[PDB]
Amino acid sequence: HMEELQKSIGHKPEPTDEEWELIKTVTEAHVATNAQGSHWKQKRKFLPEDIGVDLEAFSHFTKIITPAITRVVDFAKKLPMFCELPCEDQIILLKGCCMEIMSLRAAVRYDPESETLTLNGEMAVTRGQLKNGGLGVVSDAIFDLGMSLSSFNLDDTEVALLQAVLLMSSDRPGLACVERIEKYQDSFLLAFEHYINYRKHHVTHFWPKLLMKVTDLRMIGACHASRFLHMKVECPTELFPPLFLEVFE
Ligand SMILES: N[C@@H](Cc1cc(I)c(Oc2ccc(O)c(I)c2)c(I)c1)C(=O)O
Repeated sequence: HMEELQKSIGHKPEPTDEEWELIKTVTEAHVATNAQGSHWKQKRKFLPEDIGVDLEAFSHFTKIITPAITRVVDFAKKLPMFCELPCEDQIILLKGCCMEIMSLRAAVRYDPESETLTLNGEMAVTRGQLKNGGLGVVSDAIFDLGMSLSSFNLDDTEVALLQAVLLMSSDRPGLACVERIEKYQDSFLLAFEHYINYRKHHVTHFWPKLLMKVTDLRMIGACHASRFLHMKVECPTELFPPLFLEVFE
Protein backbone atom coordinates (compact mmCIF):
# COMPACT_ATOMS: atom_id res chain seq x y z
CA HIS A 1 0.00 0.00 0.00
CA MET A 2 1.26 3.63 0.67
CA GLU A 3 -0.31 5.63 -2.21
CA GLU A 4 0.97 9.16 -1.38
CA LEU A 5 4.73 8.20 -1.07
CA GLN A 6 5.02 6.14 -4.35
CA LYS A 7 3.45 9.14 -6.05
CA SER A 8 5.84 11.47 -4.14
CA ILE A 9 8.87 9.62 -5.43
CA GLY A 10 7.45 9.86 -9.02
CA HIS A 11 6.38 6.19 -9.40
CA LYS A 12 3.02 5.49 -11.13
CA PRO A 13 1.38 2.57 -9.28
CA GLU A 14 -0.21 -0.13 -11.41
CA PRO A 15 -3.06 -2.28 -10.17
CA THR A 16 -2.93 -4.37 -6.99
CA ASP A 17 -4.18 -7.95 -7.33
CA GLU A 18 -7.46 -7.05 -5.64
CA GLU A 19 -7.77 -4.12 -8.18
CA TRP A 20 -7.20 -6.44 -11.15
CA GLU A 21 -10.21 -8.47 -9.99
CA LEU A 22 -12.34 -5.29 -9.57
CA ILE A 23 -11.25 -4.36 -13.11
CA LYS A 24 -12.08 -7.80 -14.56
CA THR A 25 -15.59 -7.63 -13.05
CA VAL A 26 -16.43 -4.07 -14.36
CA THR A 27 -14.89 -4.77 -17.68
CA GLU A 28 -16.97 -7.99 -18.24
CA ALA A 29 -20.10 -6.17 -16.96
CA HIS A 30 -19.67 -3.52 -19.55
CA VAL A 31 -18.63 -5.82 -22.41
CA ALA A 32 -21.68 -8.06 -21.75
CA THR A 33 -24.12 -5.15 -21.81
CA ASN A 34 -22.58 -3.15 -24.63
CA ALA A 35 -24.87 -3.72 -27.70
CA GLN A 36 -23.12 -5.48 -30.62
CA GLY A 37 -19.68 -5.45 -28.91
CA SER A 38 -16.75 -4.79 -31.33
CA HIS A 39 -18.83 -5.80 -34.36
CA TRP A 40 -20.72 -2.32 -34.32
CA LYS A 41 -19.14 -0.41 -37.36
CA GLN A 42 -20.77 -2.92 -39.81
CA LYS A 43 -23.87 -3.99 -37.92
CA ARG A 44 -25.15 -0.30 -38.19
CA LYS A 45 -28.03 1.28 -40.31
CA PHE A 46 -27.54 4.98 -41.28
CA LEU A 47 -30.74 6.88 -40.55
CA PRO A 48 -32.05 8.44 -43.77
CA GLU A 49 -30.92 12.06 -44.50
CA ASP A 50 -34.65 12.96 -44.69
CA ILE A 51 -35.45 12.03 -41.08
CA GLY A 52 -34.17 15.42 -40.41
CA VAL A 53 -39.31 18.75 -32.32
CA ASP A 54 -39.17 16.57 -35.52
CA LEU A 55 -41.65 13.88 -34.59
CA GLU A 56 -40.54 10.88 -36.72
CA ALA A 57 -36.88 11.21 -35.51
CA PHE A 58 -38.25 11.36 -31.98
CA SER A 59 -40.20 8.22 -32.71
CA HIS A 60 -37.30 6.17 -34.04
CA PHE A 61 -35.20 7.11 -30.88
CA THR A 62 -37.98 6.32 -28.53
CA LYS A 63 -38.47 2.91 -30.19
CA ILE A 64 -34.87 1.96 -29.26
CA ILE A 65 -34.51 3.66 -25.91
CA THR A 66 -36.17 1.05 -23.81
CA PRO A 67 -33.41 -1.62 -24.54
CA ALA A 68 -30.65 0.88 -24.04
CA ILE A 69 -32.00 1.79 -20.59
CA THR A 70 -32.25 -1.86 -19.74
CA ARG A 71 -28.64 -2.67 -20.72
CA VAL A 72 -27.56 0.05 -18.11
CA VAL A 73 -29.56 -1.63 -15.33
CA ASP A 74 -27.87 -4.86 -16.46
CA PHE A 75 -24.49 -3.20 -16.18
CA ALA A 76 -25.16 -2.24 -12.65
CA LYS A 77 -26.62 -5.61 -11.54
CA LYS A 78 -23.30 -7.24 -12.51
CA LEU A 79 -21.41 -5.00 -10.08
CA PRO A 80 -21.47 -6.70 -6.64
CA MET A 81 -21.06 -3.38 -4.93
CA PHE A 82 -24.28 -2.22 -6.50
CA CYS A 83 -26.05 -5.38 -5.17
CA GLU A 84 -24.78 -4.58 -1.66
CA LEU A 85 -26.98 -1.44 -1.60
CA PRO A 86 -30.58 -0.91 -0.56
CA CYS A 87 -33.27 -0.96 -3.22
CA GLU A 88 -34.19 2.78 -2.96
CA ASP A 89 -30.49 3.70 -3.30
CA GLN A 90 -30.07 1.53 -6.37
CA ILE A 91 -33.07 3.06 -8.07
CA ILE A 92 -31.74 6.47 -7.11
CA LEU A 93 -28.23 5.77 -8.60
CA LEU A 94 -29.78 4.34 -11.77
CA LYS A 95 -32.06 7.28 -12.48
CA GLY A 96 -29.08 9.58 -11.84
CA CYS A 97 -26.56 7.81 -14.08
CA CYS A 98 -28.72 6.53 -16.80
CA MET A 99 -28.34 9.39 -19.30
CA GLU A 100 -24.70 9.80 -18.36
CA ILE A 101 -23.92 6.25 -19.23
CA MET A 102 -25.97 6.14 -22.45
CA SER A 103 -24.36 9.33 -23.64
CA LEU A 104 -20.97 7.91 -22.99
CA ARG A 105 -21.79 4.68 -24.93
CA ALA A 106 -22.93 6.90 -27.84
CA ALA A 107 -20.03 9.23 -27.70
CA VAL A 108 -17.46 6.52 -27.79
CA ARG A 109 -19.08 5.27 -31.11
CA TYR A 110 -18.43 8.53 -32.77
CA ASP A 111 -17.11 7.99 -36.37
CA PRO A 112 -15.41 10.89 -38.17
CA GLU A 113 -15.65 9.44 -41.74
CA SER A 114 -19.48 9.67 -41.61
CA GLU A 115 -19.67 12.32 -38.73
CA THR A 116 -22.16 9.91 -36.93
CA LEU A 117 -22.66 8.37 -33.45
CA THR A 118 -24.33 5.00 -33.18
CA LEU A 119 -27.25 4.43 -30.84
CA ASN A 120 -27.69 0.99 -29.39
CA GLY A 121 -25.04 -0.44 -31.79
CA GLU A 122 -27.66 -0.33 -34.56
CA MET A 123 -28.63 3.31 -35.64
CA ALA A 124 -26.10 5.88 -36.84
CA VAL A 125 -27.20 9.49 -36.56
CA THR A 126 -25.92 12.95 -37.36
CA ARG A 127 -25.76 15.87 -35.06
CA GLY A 128 -28.74 17.49 -36.85
CA GLN A 129 -30.84 14.34 -36.56
CA LEU A 130 -30.24 13.72 -32.86
CA LYS A 131 -30.72 17.47 -32.14
CA ASN A 132 -34.00 17.78 -34.18
CA GLY A 133 -35.32 14.54 -32.74
CA GLY A 134 -35.53 16.02 -29.15
CA LEU A 135 -32.03 16.36 -27.64
CA GLY A 136 -31.39 19.92 -28.70
CA VAL A 137 -28.02 21.14 -27.60
CA VAL A 138 -27.53 17.89 -25.65
CA SER A 139 -26.74 16.46 -29.07
CA ASP A 140 -24.05 19.03 -29.57
CA ALA A 141 -22.62 18.16 -26.15
CA ILE A 142 -22.57 14.48 -26.99
CA PHE A 143 -20.90 14.82 -30.42
CA ASP A 144 -18.40 17.34 -29.16
CA LEU A 145 -17.60 14.81 -26.46
CA GLY A 146 -17.24 11.90 -28.82
CA MET A 147 -14.98 13.93 -31.10
CA SER A 148 -12.85 14.75 -28.19
CA LEU A 149 -12.68 11.22 -26.74
CA SER A 150 -11.39 9.84 -29.90
CA SER A 151 -7.82 10.93 -29.05
CA PHE A 152 -8.24 9.42 -25.61
CA ASN A 153 -8.15 6.05 -27.29
CA LEU A 154 -10.27 4.45 -24.57
CA ASP A 155 -10.64 0.68 -24.34
CA ASP A 156 -13.43 -1.33 -22.92
CA THR A 157 -12.04 -1.19 -19.40
CA GLU A 158 -11.62 2.59 -19.32
CA VAL A 159 -15.24 3.11 -20.58
CA ALA A 160 -16.39 0.52 -18.06
CA LEU A 161 -14.66 2.19 -15.26
CA LEU A 162 -15.98 5.60 -16.25
CA GLN A 163 -19.48 4.02 -16.11
CA ALA A 164 -18.82 2.68 -12.65
CA VAL A 165 -17.67 6.14 -11.45
CA LEU A 166 -20.80 7.72 -12.75
CA LEU A 167 -23.00 4.96 -11.30
CA MET A 168 -21.55 5.35 -7.79
CA SER A 169 -22.28 9.01 -7.39
CA SER A 170 -22.90 9.72 -3.68
CA ASP A 171 -24.26 13.24 -4.25
CA ARG A 172 -27.58 12.27 -5.68
CA PRO A 173 -30.56 13.58 -3.80
CA GLY A 174 -32.24 11.22 -1.37
CA LEU A 175 -29.53 8.66 -0.96
CA ALA A 176 -29.45 6.78 2.28
CA CYS A 177 -26.00 5.08 2.10
CA VAL A 178 -23.81 8.10 1.15
CA GLU A 179 -20.51 7.14 2.76
CA ARG A 180 -20.72 3.61 1.43
CA ILE A 181 -21.35 4.79 -2.07
CA GLU A 182 -18.24 7.11 -1.76
CA LYS A 183 -16.11 4.29 -0.56
CA TYR A 184 -17.11 2.23 -3.61
CA GLN A 185 -16.45 5.21 -5.85
CA ASP A 186 -13.01 5.83 -4.43
CA SER A 187 -12.33 2.22 -4.94
CA PHE A 188 -13.26 2.58 -8.66
CA LEU A 189 -11.29 5.84 -9.15
CA LEU A 190 -8.25 4.27 -7.59
CA ALA A 191 -8.43 1.19 -9.73
CA PHE A 192 -9.09 3.40 -12.79
CA GLU A 193 -6.05 5.63 -12.17
CA HIS A 194 -3.82 2.62 -11.53
CA TYR A 195 -5.20 1.13 -14.70
CA ILE A 196 -4.28 4.22 -16.65
CA ASN A 197 -0.71 4.14 -15.31
CA TYR A 198 -0.49 0.67 -16.64
CA ARG A 199 -1.87 1.79 -19.99
CA LYS A 200 0.72 4.41 -20.49
CA HIS A 201 -1.42 6.64 -22.76
CA HIS A 202 0.67 9.11 -24.80
CA VAL A 203 -1.07 12.12 -23.56
CA THR A 204 0.13 14.63 -21.17
CA HIS A 205 -1.92 14.79 -17.98
CA PHE A 206 -4.38 12.05 -19.12
CA TRP A 207 -6.00 11.37 -15.72
CA PRO A 208 -7.20 14.91 -14.90
CA LYS A 209 -8.32 15.23 -18.41
CA LEU A 210 -10.36 12.10 -18.18
CA LEU A 211 -11.93 13.38 -14.85
CA MET A 212 -13.03 16.50 -16.62
CA LYS A 213 -15.09 14.19 -18.94
CA VAL A 214 -16.90 12.83 -15.89
CA THR A 215 -18.16 16.40 -15.21
CA ASP A 216 -19.19 16.86 -18.88
CA LEU A 217 -21.21 13.64 -18.79
CA ARG A 218 -22.81 14.91 -15.62
CA MET A 219 -23.71 18.16 -17.43
CA ILE A 220 -25.06 16.17 -20.30
CA GLY A 221 -27.29 14.36 -17.87
CA ALA A 222 -28.54 17.48 -15.97
CA CYS A 223 -29.15 19.16 -19.28
CA HIS A 224 -31.09 16.19 -20.55
CA ALA A 225 -33.45 16.38 -17.48
CA SER A 226 -34.25 19.83 -18.80
CA ARG A 227 -34.76 18.65 -22.37
CA PHE A 228 -37.14 16.07 -21.11
CA LEU A 229 -39.40 18.77 -19.71
CA HIS A 230 -39.28 20.72 -22.96
CA MET A 231 -40.39 17.38 -24.52
CA LYS A 232 -43.33 16.81 -22.05
CA VAL A 233 -44.66 20.15 -23.39
CA GLU A 234 -43.83 19.63 -27.15
CA CYS A 235 -44.45 15.77 -27.98
CA PRO A 236 -47.44 13.94 -26.37
CA THR A 237 -47.14 11.57 -23.44
CA GLU A 238 -48.22 8.50 -25.52
CA LEU A 239 -45.06 8.86 -27.58
CA PHE A 240 -42.97 7.94 -24.50
CA PRO A 241 -42.14 4.36 -23.58
CA PRO A 242 -42.97 3.57 -19.91
CA LEU A 243 -39.35 2.81 -18.86
CA PHE A 244 -38.30 6.22 -20.30
CA LEU A 245 -40.92 7.79 -18.11
CA GLU A 246 -40.02 6.01 -14.95
CA VAL A 247 -36.29 6.77 -15.21
CA PHE A 248 -36.80 10.42 -16.14
CA GLU A 249 -39.96 11.35 -14.06
N1 LIG B 1 -26.19 4.39 -27.72
C1 LIG B 1 -26.32 4.05 -26.33
C2 LIG B 1 -27.71 4.27 -25.81
C3 LIG B 1 -28.43 5.52 -26.31
C4 LIG B 1 -29.73 5.36 -26.81
C5 LIG B 1 -30.43 6.43 -27.26
I1 LIG B 1 -32.33 6.26 -28.24
C6 LIG B 1 -29.81 7.73 -27.14
O1 LIG B 1 -30.45 8.75 -27.62
C7 LIG B 1 -31.41 9.40 -26.84
C8 LIG B 1 -31.37 9.44 -25.45
C9 LIG B 1 -32.31 10.16 -24.70
C10 LIG B 1 -33.29 10.86 -25.29
O2 LIG B 1 -34.21 11.55 -24.66
C11 LIG B 1 -33.34 10.78 -26.72
I2 LIG B 1 -34.97 11.84 -27.61
C12 LIG B 1 -32.43 10.03 -27.46
C13 LIG B 1 -28.50 7.92 -26.56
I3 LIG B 1 -27.57 9.83 -26.56
C14 LIG B 1 -27.85 6.76 -26.17
C15 LIG B 1 -25.92 2.65 -25.96
O3 LIG B 1 -25.10 2.02 -26.77
O4 LIG B 1 -26.27 2.10 -24.89
